[PDB]
Amino acid sequence: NGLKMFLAALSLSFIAKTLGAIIMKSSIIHIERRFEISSSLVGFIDGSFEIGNLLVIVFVSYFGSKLHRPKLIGIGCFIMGIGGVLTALPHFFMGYYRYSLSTCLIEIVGKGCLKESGSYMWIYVFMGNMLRGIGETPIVPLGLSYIDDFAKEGHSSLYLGILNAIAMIGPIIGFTLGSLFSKMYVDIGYVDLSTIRITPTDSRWVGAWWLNFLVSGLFSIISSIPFFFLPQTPTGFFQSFKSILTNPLYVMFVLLTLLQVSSYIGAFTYVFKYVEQQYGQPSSKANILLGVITIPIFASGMFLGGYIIKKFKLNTVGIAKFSCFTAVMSLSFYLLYFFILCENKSVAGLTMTYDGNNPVTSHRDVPLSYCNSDCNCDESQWEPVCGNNGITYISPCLAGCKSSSGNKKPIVFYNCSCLEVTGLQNRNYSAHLGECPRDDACTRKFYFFVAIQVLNLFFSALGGTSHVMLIVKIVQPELKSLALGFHSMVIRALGGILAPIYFGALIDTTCIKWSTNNCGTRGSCRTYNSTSFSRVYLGLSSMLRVSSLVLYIILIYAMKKKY
Ligand SMILES: COc1ccc2c(O[C@@H]3C[C@H]4C(=O)N[C@]5(C(=O)NS(=O)(=O)C6CC6)C[C@H]5/C=C\CCCCN(C)C(=O)[C@@H]4C3)cc(-c3nc(C(C)C)cs3)nc2c1C
Ligand SMILES: *[C@@H]1O[C@H](CO)[C@@H](O[C@@H]2O[C@H](CO)[C@@H](O)[C@H](O)[C@H]2NC(C)=O)[C@H](O)[C@H]1NC(C)=O
Ligand SMILES: *[C@@H]1O[C@H](CO)[C@@H](O)[C@H](O)[C@H]1NC(C)=O
Repeated sequence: NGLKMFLAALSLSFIAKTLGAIIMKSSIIHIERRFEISSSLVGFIDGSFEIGNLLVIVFVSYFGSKLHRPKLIGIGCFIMGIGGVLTALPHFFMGYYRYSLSTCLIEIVGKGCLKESGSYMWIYVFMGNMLRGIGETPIVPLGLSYIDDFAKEGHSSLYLGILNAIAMIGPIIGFTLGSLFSKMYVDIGYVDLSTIRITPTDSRWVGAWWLNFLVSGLFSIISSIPFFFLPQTPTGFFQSFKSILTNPLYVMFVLLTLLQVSSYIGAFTYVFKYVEQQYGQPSSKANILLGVITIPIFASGMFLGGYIIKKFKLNTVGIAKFSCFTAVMSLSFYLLYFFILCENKSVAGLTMTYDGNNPVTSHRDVPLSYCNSDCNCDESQWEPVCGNNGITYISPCLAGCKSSSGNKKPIVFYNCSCLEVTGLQNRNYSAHLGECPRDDACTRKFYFFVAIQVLNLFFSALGGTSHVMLIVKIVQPELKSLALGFHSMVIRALGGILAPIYFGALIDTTCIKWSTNNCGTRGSCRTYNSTSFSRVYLGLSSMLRVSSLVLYIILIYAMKKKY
C-alpha cells in the first residue's frame, strides 16, 4: 500500500488531536465547580494547553525533520495520551464531592485561597493539560511534511483533503460522548446514584471530567500504536529559522493568513452571540440543529477543495489564484450580511424611557418614569419579560407589576403599570417571562442569514486546504516542516488567542447593560444594541477580510513575477 498505510495512522491522530481540543472546552465548566478553584485561575488552566503547544512547536518542527518522522509522531501522540490520563487523575485521588424575577415590594474565592496554601489538586490538571500541548507539537508540522515529500505527482493535495474530512468527525464523536458523559455523575460506580440529588440541569452538578479526559487519553494511546511499526520511508536552528523569514512571498503569506484566519476564528467564536442578539433566535434551537447539518458540508468542502486541486493541473501560481477565488467569493458573501439586518431591540429603560413616550439618547442615568417610580426595585437585576404591547422590560419589578399566578410557570402578571399604555384600557397589560419573540417578518430574514452562512462556510471550506498546500511549495524543500510550524505557531498564538480577546474588548463598547458580579464590577453583558453590535462585529470581521483580500492581490503579482 506504500504511503496509504501512513495516512491511516495520521488520520487517526487527527481525530484524536481534535478530540483533545474539543474535550477540554466541553468539560471546562464542570472542573471549576468540582475543584473549588477561583474563576480567574480557570482561564489559566485552559491557557495551560496553549502555552505548552506554543513553546515547543517551533523548536520541535526544525529538529524533528532530521529525525525519523513516523516514530516521532508516535512519541508525541503517546505523550498526549499520558497527558489525558494525567489530566483526570484527581477524580481517582479525591474524596466524594460535597454539595455544600420577583413581584414588586410596594465565598468561592476564599475556598480557593485555602486550597492554594501548601499543595492542592488543581496543579494536576494544569500539568496534564500542558502535556497535551507538548504532545500536539509533532502531529501537524512533522506529519504534514511527510505526506508532501513522498506523495506521487500532484496527489498530495487530495490526501490532505481526505485527512481534514476525517478530522471533522472528531468534534462529532466528541459532542456525543462529551455531552453523554456529562449526563453521568462524576463518581459513577463509586457512589450509589440513587441518592445524588443534583440533576444534570442543576448548577451544583459536577460532570465527569475524569471519564471525559480518560476516553480522549485512551483514544490517543491506542492511536499511537500503528506509528511505531511503520518504516522510515516507503547554530543550525537560528540560521535556518532566519531563512524562513526574509523570503518575500513567505513572510507576507504568514501575515496574510493571520489576518484572514483571525477573522474566521473570531467570527466563529461570537457567531452564536451575534445570532442570538440580532435575530432573537437562540442557539438553543439553532446550534442544536444547524451545528449538525453543517459538519458534513464543511467536511465536504475540505475534500472537494483537495480534489479540485488534484484533478486539474495546478502550479504554485495557479493554486494561489484558486485560493484567492475562494477568498473573493467568501468576502462578497460575507459583505451581504450587512444588508440583511433586523431592527434594534427595544427595551424599556435603556433605548427608551420606561413610560415609552420618547427615546433616551444614553442608557446611563435613565430617569425612571411615573409607572417605574412607584415601585422601588433594584436596577441591576435582569429579567426580560415580554408584554402584550411587545416592548421588552428590564425586569417585572421595574415594570410595576405586583401580581403573580403562582410558581408553577411563568406567571402572566395580573397587571403591569408601564405595560398598560394610554388608549388601550380594555387591552390587558399582562406579560410573559422570557425575551420578546421577534416579529414574523424578521424570522424570515433570519433564514437568509443561515442559508448564506452555510454557503459561505462551504466556500471557505473549499479553500481551507489551500493554505496548508500552498505554504509547502513556496518555501525551499529542506525547511518544509519548520515553515509549517512557524506558521502554525503564528496562527495559534495570535489568531488562536489574541483574536477572541481583542474582539471582546472591541465588542464590549457596543454593549448597553452590565450584569453586576459579586467581586467584579462587570461580569456579563445582558443585551447589546443590535445595530451597534452588528455594525461593529461584522465590520471588524469584514475589515479584516478586505485587508486579507488586498494582500492576495499584492502577493499574486509578486508570486507571478518570481515564477
Ligand atoms: C481546535 O479546536 C477548533 C479550532 C478551530 C475550529 C474552527 O475554525 C476553523 C477550523 C480550524 C481547523 O481546521 N481545525 C482543525 C485542523 O485540522 N486544523 S489544521 O491546521 O490541521 C488544517 C490542515 C489545515 C481540527 C483542528 C486542529 C487544529 C486547529 C488548528 C488551529 C488553526 N486553524 C487552522 C483553525 O482554527 C481552523 C479554522 C471551526 C470549527 C467547527 N465546528 C463546527 C461544529 C462544532 C458546529 C463547525 S466548524 N471547529 C474548530 C475547533 C473545534
Ligand atoms: C388588575 O387589578 C385589579 C385590582 O386588583 C383587578 O380586580 C378588580 O378591580 C376592579 C376595580 O377595583 C373591581 O372589579 C374589583 O375591585 C377587583 N376585583 C375583581 C377581580 O374584579 C383586575 O381584574 C386586574 N386585571 C387583570 C388581572 O388584568
Ligand atoms: C385579559 O383580561 C380580560 C378582561 O379584561 C379577559 O376577558 C381576557 O380573557 C384576558 N386574557 C388573558 C390573555 O388573560
